[PDB]
Amino acid sequence: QGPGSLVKVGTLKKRLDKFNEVVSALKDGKPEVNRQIKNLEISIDALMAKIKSTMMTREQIQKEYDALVKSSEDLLSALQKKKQQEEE
Repeated sequence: QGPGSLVKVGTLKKRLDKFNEVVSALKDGKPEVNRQIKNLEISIDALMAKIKSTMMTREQIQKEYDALVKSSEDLLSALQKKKQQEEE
């Protein structure tokens, strides 16, 4: 038995940490970031526990991955406007 699809989930988790760093160097709009970044970290972690504690279909993981891509994508765009704004 092996991870298989879990690998993808872990990859995103890494992307999450990356956002934390970029956001850590911002110091602006922490509530909104830690809030979204939080539900996402939980989202990804949720799947993992679902992958080992349930026979989750790879298809379900693909879309869920998209759900993270949509929320994550918006986070970056939001961060950009944040840093460039230089004002909370």
